Order: sequence, then structure tokens, then C-alpha cells
Amino acid sequence: MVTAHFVLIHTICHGAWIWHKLKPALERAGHKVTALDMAASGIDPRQIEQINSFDEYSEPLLTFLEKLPQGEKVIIVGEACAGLNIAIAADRYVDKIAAGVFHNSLLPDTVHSPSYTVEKLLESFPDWRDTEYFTFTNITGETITTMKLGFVLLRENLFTKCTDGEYELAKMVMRKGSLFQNVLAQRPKFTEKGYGSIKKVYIWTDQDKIFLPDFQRWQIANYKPDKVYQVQGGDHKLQLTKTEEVAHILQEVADAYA
Amino acid sequence: PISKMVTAHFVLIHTICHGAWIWHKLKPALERAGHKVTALDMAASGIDPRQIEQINSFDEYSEPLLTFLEKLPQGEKVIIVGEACAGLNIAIAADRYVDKIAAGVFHNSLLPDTVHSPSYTVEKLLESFPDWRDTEYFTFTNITGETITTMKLGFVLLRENLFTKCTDGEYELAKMVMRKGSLFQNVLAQRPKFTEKGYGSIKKVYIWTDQDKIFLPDFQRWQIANYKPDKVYQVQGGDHKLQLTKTEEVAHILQEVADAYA
Amino acid sequence: MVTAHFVLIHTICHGAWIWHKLKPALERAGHKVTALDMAASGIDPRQIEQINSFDEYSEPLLTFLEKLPQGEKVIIVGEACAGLNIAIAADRYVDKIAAGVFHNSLLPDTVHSPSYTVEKLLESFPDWRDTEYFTFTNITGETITTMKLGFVLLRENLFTKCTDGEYELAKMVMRKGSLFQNVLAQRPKFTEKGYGSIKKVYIWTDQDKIFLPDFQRWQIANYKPDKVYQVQGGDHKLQLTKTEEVAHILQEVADAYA
Amino acid sequence: PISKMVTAHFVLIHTICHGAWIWHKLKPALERAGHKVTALDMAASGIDPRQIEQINSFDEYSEPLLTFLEKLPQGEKVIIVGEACAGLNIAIAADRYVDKIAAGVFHNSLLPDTVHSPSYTVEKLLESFPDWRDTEYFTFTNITGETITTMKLGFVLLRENLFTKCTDGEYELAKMVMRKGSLFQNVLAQRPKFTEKGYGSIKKVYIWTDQDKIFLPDFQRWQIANYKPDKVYQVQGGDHKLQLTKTEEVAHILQEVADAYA
Repeated sequence: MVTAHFVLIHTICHGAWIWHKLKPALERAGHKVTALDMAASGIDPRQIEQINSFDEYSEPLLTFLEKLPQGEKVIIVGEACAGLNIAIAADRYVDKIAAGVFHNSLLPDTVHSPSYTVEKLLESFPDWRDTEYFTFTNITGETITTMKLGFVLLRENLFTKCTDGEYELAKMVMRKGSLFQNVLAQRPKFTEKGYGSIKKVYIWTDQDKIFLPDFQRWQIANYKPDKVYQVQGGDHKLQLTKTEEVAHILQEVADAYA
Repeated sequence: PISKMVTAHFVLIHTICHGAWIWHKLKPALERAGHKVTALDMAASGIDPRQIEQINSFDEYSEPLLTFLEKLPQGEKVIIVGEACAGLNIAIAADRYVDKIAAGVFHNSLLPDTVHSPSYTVEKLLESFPDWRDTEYFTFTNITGETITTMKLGFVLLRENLFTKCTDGEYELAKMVMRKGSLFQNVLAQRPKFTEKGYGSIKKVYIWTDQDKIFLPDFQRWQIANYKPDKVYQVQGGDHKLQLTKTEEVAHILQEVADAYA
Repeated sequence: MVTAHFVLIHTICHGAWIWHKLKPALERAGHKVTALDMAASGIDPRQIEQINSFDEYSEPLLTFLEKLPQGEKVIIVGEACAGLNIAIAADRYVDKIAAGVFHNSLLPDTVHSPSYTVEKLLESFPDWRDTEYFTFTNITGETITTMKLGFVLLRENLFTKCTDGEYELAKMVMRKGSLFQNVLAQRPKFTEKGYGSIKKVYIWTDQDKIFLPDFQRWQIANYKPDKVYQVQGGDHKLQLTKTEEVAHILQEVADAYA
Repeated sequence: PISKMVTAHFVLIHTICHGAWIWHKLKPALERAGHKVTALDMAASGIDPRQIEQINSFDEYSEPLLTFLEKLPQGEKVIIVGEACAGLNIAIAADRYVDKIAAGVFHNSLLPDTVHSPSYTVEKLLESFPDWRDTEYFTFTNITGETITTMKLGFVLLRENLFTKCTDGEYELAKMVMRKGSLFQNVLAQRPKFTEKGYGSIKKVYIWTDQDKIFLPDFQRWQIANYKPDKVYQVQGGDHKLQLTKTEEVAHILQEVADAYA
């Protein structure tokens, strides 16, 4: 039974707080856990308007990996849009990464554009209901769209089965975010030697109400992971509704990729 | 003879370094009872965009509450519930919006008075609890030249003294969103005393537990003695974070405050 | 003949570069010179859109003074809008300041609002010709107006008598700036114990084509400095057109306020 | 028999760590002669908003020049003048906009060839000038995992080796606006060689002084020998920054380049 160092990466608009129940669960099995806020997320001091690409949004993860001591490897667990943060970081630090784990997450490939799975998500789920949108121009002239997730979307689609205290916490600390979709459309594809070579484990539930079953099935078919684990029940936030199920699958990933 | 049950509009105020998030279990408990609940981030707290170095006094820090009260409709009154250093936010607010406040509830909170300096209960808090363990301190210089001491609460202090009996998920949450804070004690020491007419006139309920490991029973009893509450509610057990360890008891006492002061 | 530590503060949109001729002149007399870039000015890495007040714009000066060793005092020399940076810094660090020197500069008082002399400048000089304006919302909801100074305004009003290499350098490194005027209108007045108590020396020329003679005369009449030096000729950028005249007056300020 | 004087459109390219500002005396000298002059900041240089850590290769660094050439009108050609490491920007550009370039002018510059690797003249520069004195180095990891070495040029190196004979006002200016830079040498070592058809076909003028204290006469002569310029112009005196110490001579040679290549 292997203990491991996990780096947990929240999705846009959220912050490390989404991992507050999974991080103790994991530490109870002896694992070391790091949960990072990405730029302008959680209590990071930057505003979204100063972030110019998804690669700049990933800076807390890249800096972390940058400083990881020689010879140490981590398992990066990313939720929803954070599959893009795993792919960005894996192209830069492939030798520091024992495995990438995708938790009801976007699963980028090497063959199509970095925005491809974002395009496919928005095709499967085009209406973000009461979500609001805004734009700014980044330092190079591109117009970036930000969003403030709507509370009906949060209650019914993202936190579908979460307790009222979890849902309320989400509304108390949620921040603006961006897909940087057009910037991703312009980004070079993820490399085969980096992202393409890491081990990939995909955790999902078909009860997810925003990364819907047919999109998740399309992603697995489009770019087969090494392992797919499906959890029965729960909702999009499996680390809150099926916390011990996720800590157990993650124990299997530690055993397998050390 | 006649029984009365009332629904109130509660405004929940967190202490320094924290944010609206500490009320994430009490706010739903209260809404289950039918109350209206507003939980505000104070300046540079929770996800408020300001940084503590841009804030020059506890009154500026209190801006989100004063703005909110400025915006309340004619003839709406709220019950302001504040934890720990937020009793000072309740005193600042009542000297500006006394007619908007049905009662102030001090929840293991500083209880300011009108007779001594605004920093007086902070001096006595620190006399009672002088060593904040692994807390780190920093300073900056404010808009008129005062040096302001800020702090990042240490994680042992958090574990053992503030979140003593909270869940691991709750204590991990706190480490994930805690921010810098300041007592602004020296600027409070230069402040005019709280007025009789504003703050001195509001109904005041003191909720506390003698199991609190940072606002200790000697301190808490000294404040009760120093400025008698209109009501005192002692909760058995729990810890400093009663809204997390005794959520339903706190909600039930808050229903009793609403029945009494509407 | 006293040597002194001078801290030179450029005006909005400019940067420490405007002092590149006065700083060696001063060092030739044995003075120590610090020339700072304010936030989003010169090569400071921040953009104007993340600065929320003139007090935040002054952060490089406040941090500097913050770290000045105990017992050391500086003479702060500020040009044009930098008279506001001297007043902000003097309220916070009055004991670290031997004198404030105002070089064709705004001269704030304690009696009226911090924006008062900005209001008066724009009254005397309402048309900034080819200057362009933009707005953003700051972190507290206020709309902030920024400007990009026009090159005809730069050539004829600001750098009137400067050489072609100085004028060209200005166009190569000029950046957006802001008066934060509405935020200043909301700011508490400068204190008598801080700004009000520092020694104040006012350097100007009546050949300045944007801080015009009657506005500069109004400022001196409105808030009498301890000393007024008038240089014959030159233009708004006296530190480029009358560099040795300014280094000599500054030698007199060092002698006088050590 | 027939004499010819021509006005050209010059595009001036600074070296790493610097920006358009180094050309502030040559750009007016050239405009006095009637030429059109464009002086560009390259990525993360001068007042360009990007930081060097966001830039992943010398080609990305070259984006402001390539954009500019992309936008040039049909049938307009420019003479790209580049100092020191900007000879690599001229080679990147000519393999994309060869038809837009009337000539490339290397001004105490790296002179890339098509036979060796793009990093070849950088290897030889460093062999010739290995100790950059008080320069500080840093790294970051780029978009595909390469570690990129960046540097803040030391002020002694600036005083004595790059701005050897410049004015105090000029040398103080440089300290006021110098930024981090990178040779991107290891990513240039992975790059395809410059093409014959693009870069190899453009007219090339080499301006230099043997008084340069960082691109030394052994190095400069080695490059001339290694890839013969179409024209060589040696300026007597000055220093590395010929556009500041021999501004009018450089402008006069540039008039001769315009007369020859329009």
C-alpha cells in the first residue's frame, strides 16, 4: 500500500477549498497532499483581468512543480477544466509526474487543438443557465470572456447532491473565471513526449449534471485513458459527494504509479 | 397566554482573517427556520478583493457592513450576529445605523462598551491570551502614518485554539481560505468612544461557551461583568467556532433572539 | 556644501527615465540619488488596470521609504502630478523627509480635497489635444479614467524645448496613466501633521506650456511654499532643458534642509 | 555619370534586455535625412507588456517584427537594422518575409548563417566573451519543458563593456529601462537552420567597430570570415552602442545602404 504526494487542482472559478473533505481523507491513509489555488481563484490575490492565458492561470501549479525537489514525483488530480492544467504542466514537467488523474474532467489530447474538449463541452452543454459573462482585453489584444457561475447552475448542475452547507460554502467563495477558449484555440497542441506520455486515470459518474454522460463517454473514446473508474451516484463534485470513493481510487493510483 | 414566533433578517459578521465562509453551516440552518440571512465579507477578508495593507482602520475594514446597512429599505431592521473581533464591527455600525439594528448578538465575541476606549476589550483580550503561538506578524504604515500590525494565524493556533473540536473538513477548509488580518489596536486606541445614543442603546445578546480555547472563560466573564448584556446564553461544549460545532443550538438561541427583538 | 539623498519621482505615464540627465548631474556633486518607477510606469511590471488609487500608484515610493534605514532622511523631488505622491508619502513617513521639492508640479494643500489642484489644472488647461482616454472599473466599483498622452501634446506642451532625441525617447517608453481624480475627490485631506509640516520648495518656469503660468502662480498663492525658485526659459521638462539649473537649486535645498 | 540618393524605410531592432529606446538618437538622425523609421520593442523588452517567462523561443520573442512585416503594404520593402543579438531576429524574419526585406544591416551584431545551427554564432559569441561579469542568471521552464536561462545584465558590464564610451545620461538611461532577456540558446540549438531561399538570399551589410568591448574584434572578424557580408563598414572609435556614440556616421552608412538596396 503506497503512500504518495497528490497535488489537487480545482476547476475555474473555484479554489483549493473544493478539496477540503478529500485532503484529510487522503492524509488519513498517510499520503502527502498539496491543494493549490490557481491564479485569481480561491484566495489568490490576482484578479482574472490580469491573467492572459490558461498557461498563466496555471502558474501556481507550474511554480510548485518547478520547485519540487529532485527525484520527487506527484500525482496531479484535476477536476473539470483542470484537465487542461494537468496537460500544460505535464508538457513542462513530465518527469515529476507519476500520473495525472481526471475527476469529471476535460481530457485533452495531442492530436487536436488545446481548445478541442472545451468546444466539445460547450456543444454537449450549451446553456449555463444563470451564469453571467464579461470580457476584457488581455495584454496582447485578445478579448477574453470571463463568467460568474450562476447560483441555479451551481445548485442544480455542479453541486446537485451536495449538502446545503457545501452548496452555501460554494456561493460564499466562488470567483470569476475563464476558459481562455480562443487563446487555447491559438495554442500549440500538447506534446506527445510530455502530456502524451503521462499515465492517465479517469474518474467520473454518469450522474454528473454538467459534464454529461455522452460527453464523458466521447472523451474516453476519443483518447483512451490507462484506467477509467466509474463511481455510482454522486454528482459533478465527487470529492464532496463520494469522498471516500475518490480516496480509495486514488489509493489504487498510488499503488499503481507510486 | 400568547406565544410569539418571529422571522428575522440576520446579518452574520466573521472575525479578522476569516470571511463569510465560516457561516456556511449556520446560514442554511437559519434559512430552514425561515429567516433571511446575509453573510458578508469584511474588507480584505474571504474573497473580498482588497488586501489588508490598503485598509487603514477597523472602520474602513467595516465598510461592507456599513454599505449594506446604508442600502437597507426603509424600516427594515436586522439582527447583526458577530463572532470574536466582530463585536467591534457591531459597535461601529450601531453608531451609524442604530435605527436599522433590532439587536446585536456577540458570539464568543469582543463586547465593546461606551465608557472606555474602543481598543479596551482588545487590550484585555491580549492580556488574557498573550501568546498566539505560531501566528506570524507583519506591519505596514497606514494613510496617516500609524504602523499597523497584521497577522497570519498559525495553523496550530487554528487547530487547537480556534477550531478545537471542529471536523477535519472544517479545519482543512479554514487553512484553505484564511487571510491576513489586523486588530488595528493602536488606531482603535485613537478612536472616539462608542456612543450611548447609537451603540449604547442597542439590545445585546452574548452567546459563549466556557470550552472556548482562545476567548477564555476569565476574559468572557470579565466582559459580561464589564458591560452587562441584555441576555447571556452559555452553550455547553463546542469550541470557539460555535457556529460550526453547535450549529443547531446557535440557530435555536438565534430564534429566541428573533422572538424577543424581531 | 551638503550632500543629500534625493528620491526623484516622475509624473503619470512617464517613468524614472525622465531623470536620466539630472541623476548623473546630482551624483557629480556627491549626492546619492534614487529614481523610482511608480506602479505601471517606466518598466514597472504592473498594468494601470490593476492600480486602484493614487495611493496604490505611489506604492514604489511608500515601500522605499518604508525600508529607508532608521535615522536617514531624503529630499523627494516630484514633477507635475508627482506633487500628489509627495503629499501621500509625507503623511505616512514625515520623519524620513528632509524636504519635498515641486518641479513644475501640482502643489496639494491640507484645506481642500486631494483632487483640488487636479481640478484647477484641468480648468487652466482643459484640452489635452491628441491625448486619448479609456476607463476600467477598479476593484471597488469606481470607473477610473486612463489616458495615453498624445504625441502633439508631448512635442508642443510637455517637451516643448527638448531635443529631438529626448522627445523621441519619450515616445519610445511612455505608458498609460491616470489622475484617479474621482478617487482623490473621495480621499481624506492631507494632514497638517504630515504633509502640512514638511519643508516645501517650488521650482517652475513661466515657459511651461501645460502647467501654465497663471495656474502655477495660483498654486503658490494658494499654499505658499517655504521657497520658490523660478528658472528662466526651458519648458515643462526642466530636468532635461535646464538640468544644471535644477541640480544647482537642489544643491541649495540640500544645504538648507540637509 | 548618374548619381542616385534614395529614402528608405528602416526598421530598427534592439538586442535582448533592451528596447526601442536605444535608437532614440539614430531614429531622428535618419528622419532628418528624410527616411521613414520604425523602432520596435521585441517581446518582453522596452515597454512591451509581456514578461520574459511567458516567451518560449527567439521566434516568439521576434513576434513584434513578424507582425509588423505581416502588416506592411503590398510591395513595400524595409531595411531591417539590428544590433547585437538582433541578427537572429533578422534571420527569423527573412525566412518569413524575404520579399519585404530590401537588405539586413547587422550593427555589432550576431551574423547567423544557413550552414550551421541557428545557435552557432551564440556558441561562438560566448566562447569569445564567456564572463559577463556581474550579470545575474535565472531560469524558467518553457511550454515544452526546455529550461531557459534569462539574465539581468550587470551594471559594470553595462558601463564598461556595452556603453563603454556613452554619456552619463545615456548610461543612466540604460540602467533605468533595461529588462531581463534570454539568448534562448538551447531552443535555437533545436531549431531548423535558416534557409537559403529566405535568409540566405537577402543583402547583408555588416557595420562594426573594433573598439567594441563585448562583441570583440576576434569574434566580429570570425563572423565576417564565416559568412561574408555583401558590404562591411568598419567605424573607427565609438563602442558597442554605435547608434549612440557614432550616431551620425551610422546614419551616413545607412544612407549608403539605402542608395544601394533602396
